Amino acid sequence: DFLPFSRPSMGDAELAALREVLQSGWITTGPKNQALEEAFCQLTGNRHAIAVSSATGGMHVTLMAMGIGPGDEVITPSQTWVSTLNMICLLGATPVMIDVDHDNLMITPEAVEAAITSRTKAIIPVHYAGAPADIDAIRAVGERHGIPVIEDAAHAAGTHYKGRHVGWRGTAIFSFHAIKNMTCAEGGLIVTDDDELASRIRSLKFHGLGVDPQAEVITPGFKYNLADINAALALVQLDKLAQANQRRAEIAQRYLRELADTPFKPLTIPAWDHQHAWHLFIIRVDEAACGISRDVLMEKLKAMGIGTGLHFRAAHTQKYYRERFPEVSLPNTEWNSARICSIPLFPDMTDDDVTRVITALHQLS
Amino acid sequence: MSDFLPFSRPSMGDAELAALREVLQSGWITTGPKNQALEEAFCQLTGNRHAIAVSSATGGMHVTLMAMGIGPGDEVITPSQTWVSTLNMICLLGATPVMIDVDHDNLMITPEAVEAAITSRTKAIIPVHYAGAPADIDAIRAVGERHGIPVIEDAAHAAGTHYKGRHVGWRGTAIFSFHAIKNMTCAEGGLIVTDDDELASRIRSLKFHGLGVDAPQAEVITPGFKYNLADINAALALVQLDKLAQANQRRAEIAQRYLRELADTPFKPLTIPAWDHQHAWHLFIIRVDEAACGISRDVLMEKLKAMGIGTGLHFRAAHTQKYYRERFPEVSLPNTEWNSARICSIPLFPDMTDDDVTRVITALHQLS
Ligand SMILES: *Cc1c(COP(=O)(O)O)cnc(C)c1O
Ligand SMILES: *Cc1c(COP(=O)(O)O)cnc(C)c1O
Ligand SMILES: [Mg+2]
Ligand SMILES: [Mg+2]
Ligand code: NA
Ligand code: NA
Repeated sequence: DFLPFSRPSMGDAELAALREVLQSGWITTGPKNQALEEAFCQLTGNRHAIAVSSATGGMHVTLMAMGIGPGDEVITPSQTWVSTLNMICLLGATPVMIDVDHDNLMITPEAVEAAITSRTKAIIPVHYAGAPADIDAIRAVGERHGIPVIEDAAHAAGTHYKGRHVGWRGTAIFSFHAIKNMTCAEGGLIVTDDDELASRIRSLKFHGLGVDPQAEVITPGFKYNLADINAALALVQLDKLAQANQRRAEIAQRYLRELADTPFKPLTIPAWDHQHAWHLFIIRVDEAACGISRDVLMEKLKAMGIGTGLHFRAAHTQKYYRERFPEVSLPNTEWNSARICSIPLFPDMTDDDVTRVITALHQLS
Repeated sequence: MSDFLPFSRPSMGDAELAALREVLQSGWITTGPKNQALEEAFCQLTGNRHAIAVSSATGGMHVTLMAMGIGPGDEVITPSQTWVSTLNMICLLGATPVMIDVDHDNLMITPEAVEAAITSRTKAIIPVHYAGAPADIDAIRAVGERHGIPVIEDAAHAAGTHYKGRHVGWRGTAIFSFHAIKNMTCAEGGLIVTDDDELASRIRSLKFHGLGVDAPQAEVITPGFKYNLADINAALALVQLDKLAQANQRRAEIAQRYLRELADTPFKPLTIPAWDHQHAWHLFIIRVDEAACGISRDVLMEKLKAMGIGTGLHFRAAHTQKYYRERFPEVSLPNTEWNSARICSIPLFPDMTDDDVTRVITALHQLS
């Protein structure tokens, strides 16, 4: 009877796809990877798609292929998952953590521009919770200074910005982790319009192998390829994505309406034209307004059989980054990081599941 | 295409599909109870203390060397006669691979070659258990102990390999692979066993973002990577581990027939080690010397393919590949170079029929 904050929608279609792969005998990277990549080119309109074993690995090889390393700075929010900051550091580069908008939790072009230095080699905006960042404005800052923008689109499968899917141009990295809007348990995919970057990425995610003749190691690379077992699941889930996101939107709209007369504060919907994917439904819990703290709300909801998530504890408040970058002070991030939680949002939720959550929040206010 | 006999094919059937159904129905599809069961199963299989499932043996090597503190200024002794993943991971941690030769007939490093290559900078030794036979790991370990240098075993080929009556990795540290051509597979995956408590603790953190508990809630203690194994894959690996004994018994039957029926051909299998062992028979490798066989290795592979018979090359020595050839042009490894130019792997997988085996043997006799 526990209602988790997320659960995948796996059924007979996924099992039938798995049966096909197993029957074929070709279970690692093969035709299903190619079909998934072609499908994401059709979805986004971008040129190149590279399937990978996780969005974290995708970020690792994308930054590596761009040549980012010691002496380089990478602008990123602290208000994101730690994978991006970790990959910057593990390439020897320096994350430059910037604040986010206090109500949609995404970086602004002004904050990006203020943080640019002669060392900046990449800017990594996050499309947060299913809404897009103001990517044209961020891209314009990058273009003015000759700095590439790499989009963290983990939350943005099915997100549109000014009438196009996220990643229609430039470079973006999607996630297929279990709680994402389409999942193959673990997986990811990079889209890019940059031919050379795409060529480097494909080699660096598969041992650095390339043709100088037979394939051989051109420069050392990692192992981040996606098996066809997983790619086949992702194809089924992509086929379901439009309907899944429609259901998520219906649930989120009901949360927006029925929590309007509670002190719990959702994120604000951006003013630029978009279609929200509704990956997460985040609320801010301020004890002064709500009569209950964020941590206690999570605990009491759990005691009522209702799961919640924390997306995310800001990276700069975590031990490694807190001690390496003690000077970082990001007020909007710090205020929200202490007050946000994610309430249940997934397309297998019934109307009664949603009513249960809303009733509990009303009771706990 | 339907009549092509590849050099390997997985054995995936209703049992694997039923395991996948269970995980999907549960809704818990990434790392969870199937990972824990797989790890416990490998602790029971090997007798070792700690088992850490990972997304690939390459990733496992990456985080194991990282957890050991391997980095700039450190040397790591390894064969060139192995898969390039190990050399790459050494280099991508900033460390220096020190490539040594292998025995000319079993393609595994010797304690003497390891000892000769040790310097004050050596921080690890990585023997490879090749094709399903174990390296002489007690002798290699003794060299490491004498100099205080850890030995990390590449056991990708050695699921089901025994050495002096124990499974590979019963002590020390070893890394298994569950890639599609390995004797048990979940398409992509691997697993580290270790008897070192601190190393295991570091590895578990470093394969999942560096998360740990401060001296409280989990937080990044130091940056780590993402190399966890999904439960969908762990569930497949559990079925395949349950099948492993019978799969390896069939592989041994096939390999024994190759050993017998190629004995009167000029093709030269690897030699069986003199130390007590049980061979897993991951690969059946033959040496193709044009003087003895009347045909070259490359041409044999091409002609076998024209006959609908697949082969593999395990492996083109790392030091002969562009990056390593140009970075380490001074490396000269005679046994490795001789074999690398002459080896290929003929079909060996447990779903092969007796008639499939006869087809391979007949073609090799015809092409001699
Ligand atoms: C979890 C997540 C990632 C990493 O994705 P994986 O596929 O799990 O590696 C990156 N960015 C954001 C915003 C995420 O939520
Ligand atoms: C393939 C292989 C590896 C790497 O295993 P993955 O699971 O593919 O990362 C390591 N060592 C040897 C000897 C191999 O054949
Ligand atoms: Mg409200
Ligand atoms: Mg012979
Ligand atoms: Na939507
Ligand atoms: Na055997």
